[PDB]
Amino acid sequence: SVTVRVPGKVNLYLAVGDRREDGYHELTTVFHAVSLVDEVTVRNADVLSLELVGEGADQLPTDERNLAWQAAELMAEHVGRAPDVSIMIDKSIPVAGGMAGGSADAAAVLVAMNSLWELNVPRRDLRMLAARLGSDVPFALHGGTALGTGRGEELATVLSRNTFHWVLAFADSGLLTSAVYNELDRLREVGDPPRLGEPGPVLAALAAGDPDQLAPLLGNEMQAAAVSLDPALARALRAGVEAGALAGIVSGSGPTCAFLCTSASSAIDVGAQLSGAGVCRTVRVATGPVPGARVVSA
Repeated sequence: SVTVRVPGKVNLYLAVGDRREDGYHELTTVFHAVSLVDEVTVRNADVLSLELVGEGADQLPTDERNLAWQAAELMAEHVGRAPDVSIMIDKSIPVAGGMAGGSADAAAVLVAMNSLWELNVPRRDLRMLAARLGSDVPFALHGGTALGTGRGEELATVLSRNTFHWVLAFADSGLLTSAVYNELDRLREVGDPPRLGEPGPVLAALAAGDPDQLAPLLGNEMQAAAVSLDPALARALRAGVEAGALAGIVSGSGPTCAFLCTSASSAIDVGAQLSGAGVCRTVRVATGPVPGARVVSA
């Protein structure tokens, strides 16, 4: 048996190019792995099987439409084998939480099998396979913090001097990325929504391990569109900052909010206040950067 621990991610910086055709938006983003994790345990078995436990687990498919299932099939095919493995996923990354939990699970399966089968292909081969499964899977392998400058680009590693402290808050329903992109386009047509600065100063603040320096640089060009669709996001973000967070942004298309705090102490205090206020379904504290998918039991 092999168990692999793997983190969810937050987007610290998300710049969205103007719409081209076929209506694609170029992105550059800073990914940040934090200590909300899934652990996936994999064992040799007679046939491929998949099972999940944890808060939202009930809802997820346990067949081919689950990325973790696809990962086991890809890994097996990569080495000419049948995916004769049982997969057990212990989820603490909130379901539909916008932290790429499904991608984290796929990354974890690649690692678990790599080790369980004593293949030990290089991590670079795993990330090659991860790119085939989905755009967030390679980061769940990489972990830490990384700059992603475009669709097919390799991740650039960003190392931090210090740990950062986060409050993550989740809504009871998601926001379709499609609908958020449409609104951002619309907002850019009728007006001039906030455009971010450059990625470099963000990496420099991360590298300095300095939350005061990083806080004003956090940003998401999709946030204005998400907030437009639900003005409540804007109140939640203000509530977190008023509770003491240095800054708050929505991560991704939303509605998940990430709050940067000064310390573990402040994060707990902010998280408890937000939790009490009931502006969100779920509140958790976390730290980053944390490592990507890795064996923790063998």
